[PDB]
Amino acid sequence: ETLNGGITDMLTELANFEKNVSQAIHKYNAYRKAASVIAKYPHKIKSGAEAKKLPGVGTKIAEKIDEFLATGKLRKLEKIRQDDTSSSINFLTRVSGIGPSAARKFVDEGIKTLEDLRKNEDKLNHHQRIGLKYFGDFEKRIPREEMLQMQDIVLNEVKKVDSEYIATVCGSFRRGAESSGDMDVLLTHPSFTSESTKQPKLLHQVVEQLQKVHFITDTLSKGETKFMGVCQLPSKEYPHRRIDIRLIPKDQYYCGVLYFTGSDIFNKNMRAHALEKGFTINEYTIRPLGVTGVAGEPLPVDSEKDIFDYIQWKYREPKDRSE
DNA sequence: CCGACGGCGCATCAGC
DNA sequence: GCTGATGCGC
DNA sequence: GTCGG
Ligand SMILES: Nc1ccn([C@H]2C[C@H](O)[C@@H](COP(=O)(O)OP(=O)(O)OP(=O)(O)O)O2)c(=O)n1
Ligand SMILES: *CC[C@H](OP(*)(=O)O)[C@H](O)COP(=O)(O)O
Ligand SMILES: [Ca+2]
Ligand SMILES: [Ca+2]
Ligand SMILES: [Ca+2]
Ligand SMILES: [Cl-]
Ligand SMILES: [Cl-]
Ligand code: NA
Ligand code: NA
Repeated sequence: ETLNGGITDMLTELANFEKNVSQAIHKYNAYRKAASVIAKYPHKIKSGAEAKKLPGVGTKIAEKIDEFLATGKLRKLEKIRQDDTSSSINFLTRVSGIGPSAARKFVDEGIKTLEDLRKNEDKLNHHQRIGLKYFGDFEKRIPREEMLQMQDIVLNEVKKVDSEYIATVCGSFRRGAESSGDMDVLLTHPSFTSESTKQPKLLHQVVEQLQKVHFITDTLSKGETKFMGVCQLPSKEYPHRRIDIRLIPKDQYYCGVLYFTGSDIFNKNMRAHALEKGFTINEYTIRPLGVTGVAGEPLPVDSEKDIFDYIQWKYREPKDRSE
């Protein structure tokens, strides 16, 4: 399969266990970070001591890598795999809206399967019912050809509402992925900027038009700057797809498109590197950290590249932000 | 030893 | 009613 | 779980 695939699968399994079963989010993030650095390491790891040189691999992961390399398994993961209760909780978190807390609450009350959830819809919130309704569709990848049909509809329909909107498809699509988990749309309008005195009421109008033409079929969440929902290409029916729309102040487009292009791991790595250089980056601003350790005033951003320059990173094209 | 760990929008929960 | 914490996801 | 202070 892959160089060190044994080790990174083992760390991913541990990560998922800590997140889904232990609800130990720091251990989850630790395992995820080690899995990522090892997956990038361009050599066959022969010992835990070799892995321990990598940033994010410590004593405990070195010891697991030693057990895994010597035995071809981890007894801890043997046991977790034996554990029906860990398995039920892991499975239920695959429903959109079910996290570790809901999954444990359900398994505690004997609700372990998709069938058990369908029998107990009164115990689900809206997001979970939609996640359940489209469980299969939401795990199917969107071929780039369909992403292009979807982009055509979104850009066409947004222009119908107001010719001044600019819609940009972000996420894996903007990084040039041949398939995407979902569709991420960044939206700007000239009347919505960082200096706007009142809450924008723009997103509702775009969501309404996409609902009116039956492209958007369901709503998971809706506020003034974020919509999360479900959409479907018109036709055998196409699968229902997740769609996220983010309305970002027009003058903060560079920070917005950097965030919304990802990847998630790239973003986490870039923001961590910013912190070590004395900056904090969010979807809106890059701010310097002062002596008191707190974010100062937003810095001028006149390009996507300016953000990289502040933290002294070589510019990466969207295609080079994947994992 | 210690606290930090990327940063945030929305829905729901929990408590006054 | 309200405000803030937690859950979940981007 | 790992790191930096
Ligand atoms: N934990 C996360 C998740 C996401 N994002 C940002 C970067 C992502 O690229 C973007 C959209 O999130 P998705 O989960 O849709 O990620 P992708 O579009 O990269 O992947 P996929 O093909 O799974 O949709 O949001 C982030 O900063 N942190
Ligand atoms: C992988 C080994 C673990 O590292 P972490 O601090 O999760 C622990 O050493 C296992 O110890 P336990 O929590 O006592 O099982
Ligand atoms: Ca190390
Ligand atoms: Ca889930
Ligand atoms: Ca995406
Ligand atoms: Cl933890
Ligand atoms: Cl963490
Ligand atoms: Na780590
Ligand atoms: Na998304």
